[PDB]
Amino acid sequence: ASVHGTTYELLRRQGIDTVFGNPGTNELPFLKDFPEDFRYILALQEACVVGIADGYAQASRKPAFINLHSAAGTGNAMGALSNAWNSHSPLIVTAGQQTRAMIGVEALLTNVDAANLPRPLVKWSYEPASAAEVPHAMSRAIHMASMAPQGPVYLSVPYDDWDKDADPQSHHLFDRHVSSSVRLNDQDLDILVKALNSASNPAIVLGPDVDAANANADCVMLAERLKAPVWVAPSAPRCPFPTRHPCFRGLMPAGIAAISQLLEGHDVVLVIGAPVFRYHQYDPGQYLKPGTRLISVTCDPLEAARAPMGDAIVADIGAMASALANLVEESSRQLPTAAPEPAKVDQDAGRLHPETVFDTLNDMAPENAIYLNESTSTTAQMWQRLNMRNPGSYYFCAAGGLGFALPAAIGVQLAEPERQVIAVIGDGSANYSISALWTAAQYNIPTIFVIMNNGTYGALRWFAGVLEAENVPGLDVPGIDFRALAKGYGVQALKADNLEQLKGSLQEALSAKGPVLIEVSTVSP
Amino acid sequence: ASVHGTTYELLRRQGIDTVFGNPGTNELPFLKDFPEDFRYILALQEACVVGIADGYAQASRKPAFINLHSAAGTGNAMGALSNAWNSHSPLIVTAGQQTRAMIGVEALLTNVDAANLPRPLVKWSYEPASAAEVPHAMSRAIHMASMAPQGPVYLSVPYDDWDKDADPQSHHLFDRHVSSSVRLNDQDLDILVKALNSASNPAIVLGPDVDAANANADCVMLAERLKAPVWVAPSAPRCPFPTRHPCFRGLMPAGIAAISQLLEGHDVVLVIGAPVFRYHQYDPGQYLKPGTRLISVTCDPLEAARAPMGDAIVADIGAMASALANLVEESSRQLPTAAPEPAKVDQDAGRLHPETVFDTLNDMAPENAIYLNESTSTTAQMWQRLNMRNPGSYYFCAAGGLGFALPAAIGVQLAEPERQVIAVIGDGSANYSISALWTAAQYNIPTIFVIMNNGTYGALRWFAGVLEAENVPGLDVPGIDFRALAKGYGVQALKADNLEQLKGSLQEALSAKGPVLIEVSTVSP
Amino acid sequence: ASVHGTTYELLRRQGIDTVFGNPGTNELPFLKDFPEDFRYILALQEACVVGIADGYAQASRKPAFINLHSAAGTGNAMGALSNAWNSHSPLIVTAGQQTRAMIGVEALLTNVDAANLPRPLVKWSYEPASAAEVPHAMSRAIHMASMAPQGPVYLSVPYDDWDKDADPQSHHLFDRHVSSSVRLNDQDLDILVKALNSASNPAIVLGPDVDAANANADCVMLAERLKAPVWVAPSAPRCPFPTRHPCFRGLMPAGIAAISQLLEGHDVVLVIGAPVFRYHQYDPGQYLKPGTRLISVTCDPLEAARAPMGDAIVADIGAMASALANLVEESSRQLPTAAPEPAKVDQDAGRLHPETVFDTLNDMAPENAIYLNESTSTTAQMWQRLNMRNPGSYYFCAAGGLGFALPAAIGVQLAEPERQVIAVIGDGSANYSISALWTAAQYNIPTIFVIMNNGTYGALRWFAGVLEAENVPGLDVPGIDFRALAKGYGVQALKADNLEQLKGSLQEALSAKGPVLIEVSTVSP
Ligand SMILES: Cc1ncc(C[n+]2csc(CCOP(=O)(O)OP(=O)(O)O)c2C)c(N)n1
Ligand SMILES: Cc1ncc(C[n+]2csc(CCOP(=O)(O)OP(=O)(O)O)c2C)c(N)n1
Ligand SMILES: Cc1ncc(C[n+]2csc(CCOP(=O)(O)OP(=O)(O)O)c2C)c(N)n1
Ligand SMILES: [Ca+2]
Ligand SMILES: [Ca+2]
Ligand SMILES: [Ca+2]
Ligand SMILES: [Ca+2]
Ligand SMILES: [Ca+2]
Ligand SMILES: [Ca+2]
Ligand SMILES: [Cl-]
Ligand SMILES: [Cl-]
Ligand SMILES: [Cl-]
Ligand SMILES: [Mg+2]
Ligand SMILES: [Mg+2]
Repeated sequence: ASVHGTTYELLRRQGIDTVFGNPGTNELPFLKDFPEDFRYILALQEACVVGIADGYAQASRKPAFINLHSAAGTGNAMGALSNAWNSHSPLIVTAGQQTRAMIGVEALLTNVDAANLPRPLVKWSYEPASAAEVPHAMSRAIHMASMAPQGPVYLSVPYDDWDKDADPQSHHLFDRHVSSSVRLNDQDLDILVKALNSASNPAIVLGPDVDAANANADCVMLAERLKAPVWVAPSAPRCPFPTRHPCFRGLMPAGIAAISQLLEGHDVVLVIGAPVFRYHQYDPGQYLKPGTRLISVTCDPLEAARAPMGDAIVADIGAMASALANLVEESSRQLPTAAPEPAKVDQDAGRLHPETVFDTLNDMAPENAIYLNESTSTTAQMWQRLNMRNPGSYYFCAAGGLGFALPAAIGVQLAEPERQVIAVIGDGSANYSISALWTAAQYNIPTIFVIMNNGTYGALRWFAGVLEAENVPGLDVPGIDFRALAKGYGVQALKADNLEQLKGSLQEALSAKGPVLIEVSTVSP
Repeated sequence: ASVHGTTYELLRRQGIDTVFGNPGTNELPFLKDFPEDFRYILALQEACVVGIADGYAQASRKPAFINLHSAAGTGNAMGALSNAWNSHSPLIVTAGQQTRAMIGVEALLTNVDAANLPRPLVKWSYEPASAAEVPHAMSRAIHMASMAPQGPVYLSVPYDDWDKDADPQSHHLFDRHVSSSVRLNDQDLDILVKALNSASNPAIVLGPDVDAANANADCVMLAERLKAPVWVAPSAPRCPFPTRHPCFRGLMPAGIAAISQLLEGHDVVLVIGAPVFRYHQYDPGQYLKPGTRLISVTCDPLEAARAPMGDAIVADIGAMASALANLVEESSRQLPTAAPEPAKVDQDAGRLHPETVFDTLNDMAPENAIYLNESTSTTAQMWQRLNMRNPGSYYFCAAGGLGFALPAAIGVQLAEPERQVIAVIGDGSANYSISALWTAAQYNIPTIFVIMNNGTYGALRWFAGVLEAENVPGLDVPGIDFRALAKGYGVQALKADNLEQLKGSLQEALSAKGPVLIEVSTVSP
Repeated sequence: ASVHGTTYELLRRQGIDTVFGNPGTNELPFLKDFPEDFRYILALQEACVVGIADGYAQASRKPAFINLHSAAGTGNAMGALSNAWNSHSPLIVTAGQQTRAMIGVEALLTNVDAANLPRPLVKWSYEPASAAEVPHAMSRAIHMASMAPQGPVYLSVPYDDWDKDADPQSHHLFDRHVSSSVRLNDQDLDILVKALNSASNPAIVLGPDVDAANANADCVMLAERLKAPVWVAPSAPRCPFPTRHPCFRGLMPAGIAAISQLLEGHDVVLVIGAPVFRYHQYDPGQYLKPGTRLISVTCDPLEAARAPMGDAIVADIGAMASALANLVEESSRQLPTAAPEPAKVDQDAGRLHPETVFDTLNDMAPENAIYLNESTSTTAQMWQRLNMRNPGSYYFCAAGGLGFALPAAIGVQLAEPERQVIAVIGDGSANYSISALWTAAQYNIPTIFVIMNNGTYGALRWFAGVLEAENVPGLDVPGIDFRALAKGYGVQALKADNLEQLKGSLQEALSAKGPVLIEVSTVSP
């Protein structure tokens, strides 16, 4: 067998059937004779390729396979990899290298010092020392991406390797099964359970790895048993809990002092599937107030090591959430009372308040909608105004890197064909990966894109206020016609200048058979 | 509090009380006002410092703390770090950096691009961005070294940081407890147990992480229950099983074909705490023969990813060995029969056969002796001839890097003051870290060093035979007087030119109150 | 032709005829059939191998070729590479890698992520992607080490590559000639010359790259023409000027304030072949005083970029020194007056003052002696007391990394068989690379080693005073018998407890036919 044949067999035997890519010369010998049971999803720039693959992996809860062109293609994707690292996305990033005989001279298309290029944003990065090693190296890539803590990996392959003879012993790779589905030993788990049972006022904080693990329902059971309020850890990349459940308390402010104040009076704070903590603004103070102790369950040693406070347990989130939910006592305390509905913001017949947009989405969208957020100044109101009952209902660029939501929404929609995806994206953010729209059109992936157009980088105006910064250039983005951009890439386009038009546009978008972009005129901050 | 005071408090609160070091200017502000509850162990070169710390960590089963001088000191230790990486040794390597104000100009003693220096031989490598961050960075170093899979880490600290004010919020670091003591979830563990119970001819292969976990006794119980032969995985850095137990089958040959042949007819091979596999010689063939399947339990994702065959489970070795030993059925198969005693090699009144040396050590040493091996051509015979009943009884440079055993034997002896340490070291290997002898003398650490003097790099002569290599230079090391070297560093020295003298020298060494070096004249290969 | 044959032909055609090494399994296929026109110089540990090669390269003013064993051997040499980086030593460091078929599994002896291991201490680091690329990669290594600014490079080669067929087109590599012998363009050189001619009180500062370029005599002519005082830049790795020439003003103090004070009143300061500046102690103040401007000529862009003051010209030191010496006007100012002889320090009949040792060396050594310095507390007095008339007469560890002088003195002596090498090494420093002594004995390289034995790390005691550091551990090194260590490695040993014995020992050492170690009892600091 050839390295080509053996590698595709390994991929299919490990559950991979889709290649997200933008092709190039070094990759042609990999992509030729493309297997009929695989699909290839083309995107027009590599940030888009990786964003789409990332949304697909996160929603599908399995690895996604990517093929990029050498150094330039890999480089175009590195902002996307920054998000993927923070979301623990299992991405297998492959890139083609020059033919081995031309690497030394650094011919055009040579990826120099290739394994170092995507560092430090990958778990593992490698170029094999021979063609026959390629299937083994691919096996390593698959498992490194897939083992807890999941994350992106990188494999560079010289283009002449694919036609070479494979090692017959590579067949042992095909059906390898690697598990990291582990939980704390019985003795120490009993100690933890006792501590939870004995807490007088426990609180629970959940991060993105809960949703990645589909541990949401177990966390609901855990919170109900403990009669404990539940927050989402700050800078949330996913939604780990039903947002109208009586225990839900919303998104934590991303500040040191704000969080310790919030947790004051809680004797035991159990954090599951989150870093401790992904702060954002500089809000100095106490990490925790006296009387509060913290226990973190995380899938990631790097998270456990860097937490500035608390104990930690490094284990699988799914396994730990299930064990805890089933072992803790039913507390006789009263179940927390549900948060009140948010207020309706006054809205005239002109430009839309973001609050109005979210209220209307919540009114009109199906109960199993999936939202993405890259509308950076409106995140708090989005979290308060969307009822998200189900797992996998929310995605936000995990490293804050813009250019995620537009392509990721296409990948999520591909992963979840029966759940309507609605990406709410600011006018500034929409540009970073604008060309991703084309992929939705070409493959008829019916994502809805809601562009919040206020003409400015609103979040930067806000932070400029906080940091007390005057005379900052480059904050405004006037003169972009998003309907024309959508037309450019073949996506149906609508425009909503007021509430009447917003409702009409959403009605038409929800009924449409393909992707739709709605440009919404929102109020200037 | 100062960064100095806070950092030493963090260290003591995390169980660290010993600094292995070779000092320099950048480190003086760290070492000044050295706490009276700490000890400092000086060695004369950094390979020695790290080797001693490594032996101490491996034997004590806890992290060891190291302080080296900038880039040059760190660099002198990098061969030692290669071994530490392969043995999963929890080493906290700190090095001093120039004062922050002189880093930019690259004053003498500036460690340039410091975090990159020890890569790729460390789990984590870092230089903090401010003085107040130092205690937090130290906390990260402690936990990164200590979490499974354990390994060396590196922290560089500008010398002016120590006197600066610490963050009062650093107190939250002091008592953090981080656990990776995890095992496979119940459902999947039950599946594994069933597979073991159902095997018709199981075999067990154990690696160094079994001994690191003190999982030895549980593995004995597991092997007895399953009535299974037990091998030690190739290139063994530690001994994970009693070598005269009836199930014991010895050290596996470090070859692909040799191992698959050995395992032929075994339907399920359970590997615990080893890479799959640390082959050495190139011995191409089948990874496994038809009819054999392999299941690996490893603490290290990198091991699970790169195994060319078998299933894998990434979990704590102690927790997994205990669970398996206690859950499996008692097989009604007959317990394996003990291996026969090795033959006595004919020995005249002249130079010693290595076999004679090992037989005599086995005859005379206490039953709780601890051996180290850096006699590279005699490893197979050492493994056959020493009865090692207890855990922690054997160490061999895990990456094959010479210069380990001499200093490590001093660290092991420091860790285990009641167990006589006997390091068996070739004349070639003895030189790499010869200056370590001084530390044994100065602190009166009563390690016994047995130098196997055959005048040559014997293992290289052997491999030259295998690789069919003629006219190779640099294979002979004549003209070294090891008694004089020992005298040079203050260690009592004896010489054994024949068996009578070997017995006499061992009797005197075993009775001595300090370290002793015995130069043994061994037969040329 | 084989890769082996082609690579050795490339080496000999590029002037390389000596391999400094410590062998291992991965290197056997390189070292087999070792060519009869090459020599192999064995050392017992890799810091020693590289130190010897480094001294040889620096003294010979040509590249030296090194062969080390995989990661562990490379790692043992990394402290040595820290010095080599700072001295711009042209070192070609090769290391053997596992056979390509066993790299993926990480068999014992695999150098993982090999090219990253010696970073950041090398100019170029590489592992070829195929056997046929090896000669080209070696060509790159040769030229990268040899081009200005010279420095160490690293090449890792899988052991199975050597027997493979070479590319016939590799013959084009054999006679390539690469020049960096460049100087500033005529127009701008005329401007510089004018500025020098017009200076009212110029000063000259010279660094190690002057001696590396053998630009010493041209700098003498330049200083005489300009009637300018000449200093050696701080932390000096080499001696660039005759130390009794009337213009010579000695070694600059390694402090910011000290240097600006020294240069006060000098209107133009011309620095040649030095970083600006290799400060050591933290001595904050003005980089230059008002009225002083600085012009640096350096072979190294990294030096030009990081200088905190002055203009810079990046060019070949030999070419620039020659051009300047021949173009500047003869100033009518009076030639500077020679520094007075240093005072004789009172000396009783007991332990030796370092000053006495240097005065006696100066009295007795040949006028073409070559000195090395690793006696860290006595550097200032050494510089004042040794008349060094000739180029290539002084070496000091360029990064301050101890373990340089002992092996480097052997390499220097090998390079300069007619010039008596005398290495003055502290008792502390002597241990780092003590095993290097064996190489001097084996090859009968008649280096003289003068061990300054004061029982302590004296320089650290001094800096502890400056940094105001009390209760520092690990500063004393009692109980080392250097005569026994020398005997251990086959080197004739003498001991000097007083001046009478020092003179007698030096007389015997200077007359000896082999290497000699003299242990000198020096006064405690
Ligand atoms: C790739 C990238 N570039 C720049 C930024 C910085 N950034 C953060 S928020 C923001 C503004 C985004 O504006 P928009 O999408 O219109 O949303 P708004 O803030 O107006 O709600 C920018 C530019 C970033 N996070 N990522
Ligand atoms: C730091 C380092 N340098 C070189 C080697 C290569 N090497 C492997 S075995 C060996 C010979 C050791 O000789 P000795 O200790 O006398 O034992 P013998 O082989 O004679 O039994 C050498 C040099 C190595 N493994 N590590
Ligand atoms: C590899 C390395 N380790 C540690 C140091 C720090 N250091 C600088 S000077 C010094 C003392 C050397 O003592 P010795 O050679 O006896 O000379 P003395 O200072 O007594 O004159 C030390 C340990 C260093 N520069 N390099
Ligand atoms: Ca509503
Ligand atoms: Ca906006
Ligand atoms: Ca016996
Ligand atoms: Ca030997
Ligand atoms: Ca004199
Ligand atoms: Ca000294
Ligand atoms: Cl358990
Ligand atoms: Cl479970
Ligand atoms: Cl010109
Ligand atoms: Mg990079
Ligand atoms: Mg490195």
